[PDB]
Amino acid sequence: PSLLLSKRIIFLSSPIYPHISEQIISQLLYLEYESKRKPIHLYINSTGDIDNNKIINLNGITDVISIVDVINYISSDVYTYCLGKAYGIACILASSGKKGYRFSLKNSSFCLNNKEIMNTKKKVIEIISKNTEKDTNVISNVLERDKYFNADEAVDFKLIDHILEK
Amino acid sequence: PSLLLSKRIIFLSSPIYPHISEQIISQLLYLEYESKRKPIHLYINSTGDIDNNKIINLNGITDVISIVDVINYISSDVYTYCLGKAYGIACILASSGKKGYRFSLKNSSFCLNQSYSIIPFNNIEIQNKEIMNTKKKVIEIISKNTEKDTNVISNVLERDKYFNADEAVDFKLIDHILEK
Amino acid sequence: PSLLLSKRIIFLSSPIYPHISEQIISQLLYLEYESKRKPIHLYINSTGDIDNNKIINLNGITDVISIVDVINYISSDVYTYCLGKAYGIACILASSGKKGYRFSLKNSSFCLNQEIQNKEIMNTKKKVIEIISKNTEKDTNVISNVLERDKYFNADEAVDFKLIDHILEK
Amino acid sequence: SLLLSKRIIFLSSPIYPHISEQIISQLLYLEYESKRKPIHLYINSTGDIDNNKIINLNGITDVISIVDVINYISSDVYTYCLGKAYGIACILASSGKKGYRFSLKNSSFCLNIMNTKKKVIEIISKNTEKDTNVISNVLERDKYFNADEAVDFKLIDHILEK
Amino acid sequence: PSLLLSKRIIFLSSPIYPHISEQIISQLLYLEYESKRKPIHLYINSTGDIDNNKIINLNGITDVISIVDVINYISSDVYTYCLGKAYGIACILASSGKKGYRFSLKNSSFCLNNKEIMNTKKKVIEIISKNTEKDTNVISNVLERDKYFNADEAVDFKLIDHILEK
Amino acid sequence: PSLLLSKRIIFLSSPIYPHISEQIISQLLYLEYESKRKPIHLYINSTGDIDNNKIINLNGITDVISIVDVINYISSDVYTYCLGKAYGIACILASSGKKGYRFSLKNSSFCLNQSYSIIPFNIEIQNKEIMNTKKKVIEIISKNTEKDTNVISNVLERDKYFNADEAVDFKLIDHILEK
Amino acid sequence: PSLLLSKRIIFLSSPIYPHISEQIISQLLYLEYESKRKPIHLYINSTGDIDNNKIINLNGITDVISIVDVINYISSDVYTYCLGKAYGIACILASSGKKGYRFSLKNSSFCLNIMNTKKKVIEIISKNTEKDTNVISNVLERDKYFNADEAVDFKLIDHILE
Repeated sequence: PSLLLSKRIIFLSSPIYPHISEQIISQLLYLEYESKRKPIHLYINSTGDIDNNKIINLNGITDVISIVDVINYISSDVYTYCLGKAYGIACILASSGKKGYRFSLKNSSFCLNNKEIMNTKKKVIEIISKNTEKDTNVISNVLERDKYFNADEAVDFKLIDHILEK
Repeated sequence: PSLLLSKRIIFLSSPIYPHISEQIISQLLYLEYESKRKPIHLYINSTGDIDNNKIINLNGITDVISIVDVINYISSDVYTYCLGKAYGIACILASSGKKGYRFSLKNSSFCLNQSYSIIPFNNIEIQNKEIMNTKKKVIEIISKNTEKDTNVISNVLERDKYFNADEAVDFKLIDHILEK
Repeated sequence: PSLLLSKRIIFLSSPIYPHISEQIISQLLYLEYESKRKPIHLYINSTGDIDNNKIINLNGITDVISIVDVINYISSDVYTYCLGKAYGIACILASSGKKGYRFSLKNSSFCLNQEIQNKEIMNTKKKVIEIISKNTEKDTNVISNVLERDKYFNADEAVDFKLIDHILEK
Repeated sequence: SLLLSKRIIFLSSPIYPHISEQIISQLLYLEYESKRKPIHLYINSTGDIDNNKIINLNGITDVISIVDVINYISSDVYTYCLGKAYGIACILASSGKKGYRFSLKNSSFCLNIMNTKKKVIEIISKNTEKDTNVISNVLERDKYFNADEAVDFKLIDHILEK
Repeated sequence: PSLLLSKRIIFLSSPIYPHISEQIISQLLYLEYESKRKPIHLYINSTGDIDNNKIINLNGITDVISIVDVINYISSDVYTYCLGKAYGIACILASSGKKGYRFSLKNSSFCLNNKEIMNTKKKVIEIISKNTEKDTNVISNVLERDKYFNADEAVDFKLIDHILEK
Repeated sequence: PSLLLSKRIIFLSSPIYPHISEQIISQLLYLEYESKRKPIHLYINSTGDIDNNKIINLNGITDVISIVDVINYISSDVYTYCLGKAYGIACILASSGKKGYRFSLKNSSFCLNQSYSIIPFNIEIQNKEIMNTKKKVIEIISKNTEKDTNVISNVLERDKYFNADEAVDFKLIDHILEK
Repeated sequence: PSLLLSKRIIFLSSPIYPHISEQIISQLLYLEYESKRKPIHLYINSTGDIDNNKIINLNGITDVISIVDVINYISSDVYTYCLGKAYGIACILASSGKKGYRFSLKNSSFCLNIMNTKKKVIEIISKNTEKDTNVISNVLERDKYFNADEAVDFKLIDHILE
């Protein structure tokens, strides 16, 4: 029953390792069953599925997809706050928060990075599209190149809604 | 006394290792004795008895069978929710929830069947007799669950078959897909 | 003070290792002292004193005997429920529950197994026959015969032999 | 712990060095909690040997300390033998309040420097209401009792059923 | 739920290792959600990202920056107290406390030490500037040389506000 | 905050290892600050600084001395009860309880040891520390047993063992406990 | 939230290792925030930064200095009690308690043993013992041991407890 949980806070402070998806989902389910429409605050500082240029989760995509799915299943709105970084699947995750409720701090940085590969790669494009309110085509183009955003850049691209200053 | 339990939630987030069956059953028995007809919510994201192409439970079938049997024994209805995946014995498990109460999310994936029944050169051999008995009980469970004849099921199991949510709903492994 | 205990449930999910008898007895004593006449629910899925063909308890018989003795000493009735298996001493244990209160699920399986260091070793093999007899309401002779061969039961078989009373369904 | 709350002490193991400390601490605690309320000491133990190996070199002196405290406190101690009381465990079982020493049907019992060997004879004697001589004789040979045998020898008072 | 936390105290007694930023942030978030405008007391004795002349955090700068950002995000005022030392990123941290509420003891000591490395080095200059009320130029000049302060020196430079006594 | 502590009981069941002095003192301080004049019950069954004939504390003397000092500092009276044994420093400790309140059971045994200091491998002029130490221990036993420093230093030349009654006559103990 | 802490007691029973300073300070801060002007009791038995002739803290001086600084910062008075020994930085620490409230037991022993730092330590001892910086720097040239009474005359301590 940890502390932050009591405040309806979930803080992802690490790369998303295999066991992380399990934890985040358990916490969402728990919070949802505790109070039905109370908001949940998901704080994110993460490099996604890579750490020091090494892939630390081979399931990263499918894992993040599970999270967003649950995020969409529950009645409680999830707000997101990017503290340091949201890269790769962390960025996908950050942008899946309730529209209008996706936040970042001033200095935050963002990045976007056999019918299994196919079905999966399609679902992620589809998620980013709905999130950023763009066509599937323009997104699949953006993904061809590694693209980094700063807070303001991210707000224009519609990954984020507001910047929290002072 | 964990959290999720207080809410009558059981969340299977891993492959089903030997110790997992014991946990799930303990939790079902506990919940049943706590409140007699209150529903129980079983959330499932699992690859069954395999992890990274390695069998992590040699008892997987008989284990899952034990769970379903208790699920059928208790008075509390068990609802099931597939969150990422239910493969192999996890699929059998997901589909054993109360009919009309078996759920999945949009992107969930399902898969049938099995395994290696692997018999090491330690050995009994009454053994392997229980495997005929066992392979029959699982067909029988899937049949009752999906409302199909034992024959058509034994055919479906000859080939590894993957479902998406909608596919799984037509095959009658699942009842509803959850949205907001 | 675990959970299931709070509900008067004892769940034996393993082979019966040396430390298991101690646990089950402590729990029985505890529950008895907590509420005198309230029933106790003993759930059993176990292969007894063997695991993967290896004997994991050299004391298994005497140990189970101690359990049943306490089971008979306390005022609280003990109900038994077999969930996967009761083999060997686990079967002896399952059948020692209150008559009419010994339960099994549909797919459960049961099995019964075969100086002064003699005059009392003999003493043990006799007590076990005597227990099965009282449990299954059969004569000491018929039982000692049944024990000459490894005999497996399914639920219904076990009910006829009077190891069990009822089979549970919804 | 649990069992303590009920004034139960359960010795389920051989008596290792650290066991004497525990039993005494629990007796003291229970005595200070409620002065004349009974204490229930359940015993299933092989004493100072485990799988034919001596696991306590202090076993005798240790058990003696226990009985001494048992005699010091005002709370009566009842004893219940559940599987076995062998060696020092038997000495221990028999030191419970007379009329309050119990055993189950299938329980088994066994009896196994100069100043010390004398105190142990003296304890068994007082317990079983026998002369120091007849006891020192009984100790020359390893002697095993069943419940009924133990009741006649006056190590135990009653056998529990119901 | 530790002790000092109950008193709204956060005590950084070590170099700032990778896991330290996570802890400090978690604690700020927690305290903020517990009582909105109640002050938070951040005690600092630290050598920053170096320990025995070895860098113990390769992320030290970006990490401290995350901290100050949250410090600026939350409504609760953070007071700072330097107890032995604030060096490097610890000094940057100490000085980011609410103006007028930045404290030190008598014998305390202070020290200041592509699109990425450049962007970062700029944000750190920008933070010190705002903190010490000086122009970006004069700060970048001070940073060319390792400069040590004692309490009084630090108060004049406007890293600190008051020196504590009895 | 363990159990026995709640009852103002301190039970030394072992040889006195280095960490034991710290525990006993902590407990005395705690009990003293909890209730100012309420008695404290110190139960002792111990072989002192030796176990199996091996010295398990090189600081044993100075350690026990620290305890007795605190025992004399606090306002709460300390009663002592010897259960099995008090040997060496444990005997010194048992006898330091409040006069009239030092107890033993019938079968308890006591011993005083030709006290000693132990030397390392590897400083210097700790002579002031050792001669000084052997003297403080004689001084404590004397005050406790109401005897002159001379007669005590003699008794210490030979290992002497007492039974309960012997210990009561020597004035190490006050009373023997019975039913 | 340990026990002694509940009674506003801090007990330093060891050499002062690197992690010790952190603990003592945390405890002071905690006690200060708990009750503002209630006294704090710091019991000291310690050899300072050396153990068995080996330096166990390379930061010992600066560490103790931090402690005394906090001791002077907080409103709660700190009393000190030397049980066995205060050597080196432990002695500096013992003497920093509130004047009139620095205590020792009968048998306690005391001992006193980069440019900026060595100066601050002289300055602290001076204020504590009410002596001039010069006479102190002289005393430090030689290792000097005190007994309780000696320490009271030198004004490291106020009273001896009996």
